[PDB]
Amino acid sequence: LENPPPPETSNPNKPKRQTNQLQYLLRVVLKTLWKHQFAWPFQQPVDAVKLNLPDYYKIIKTPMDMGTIKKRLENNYYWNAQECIQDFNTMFTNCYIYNKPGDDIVLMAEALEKLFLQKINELPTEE
Ligand SMILES: CCS(=O)(=O)Nc1cc(-c2cc(NC3CNC3)c(=O)n(C)c2)cc2c1ccn2C(C)(c1ccccn1)c1ccccn1
Repeated sequence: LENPPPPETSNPNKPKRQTNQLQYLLRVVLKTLWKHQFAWPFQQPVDAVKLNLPDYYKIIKTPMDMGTIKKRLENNYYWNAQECIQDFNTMFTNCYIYNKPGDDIVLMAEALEKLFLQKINELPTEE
């Protein structure tokens, strides 16, 4: 099986804006998670061919990763903050679906998710 192409990250047919909350999501939320010790397996799409994980894309049909999220924020792909938050949540839930509870990768995702939820509790004021 091939890897699928990565998720779309730039679409000039989508309207674009900068907002307080989107700026925060890139400069605080993504930045804080990206520098974490456990961020590295989540910084790009799961490379199922390289890892010899042939069944990954047989069950994960909405892949997501922080590299994709970063590029979506840099290319003004999201209009609403919640679209970006939803992508982070998809990334965590995919990990909790494919991997057994308590596995190393799940514990890594759970550490990142705890920090993510703290930072989302400090989302700044909307325009
Ligand atoms: C940067 C993205 S990458 O694909 O290029 N690199 C990687 C992504 C994922 C990965 C695996 C998932 N699942 C696997 C772990 N057992 C089933 C999963 O869900 N995610 C989100 C990520 C794991 C990766 C790598 C590169 C090496 N690792 C190993 C050392 C790893 C890291 C952390 C925890 C467990 N194992 C590894 C080696 C061999 C096979 C699978 N993993």
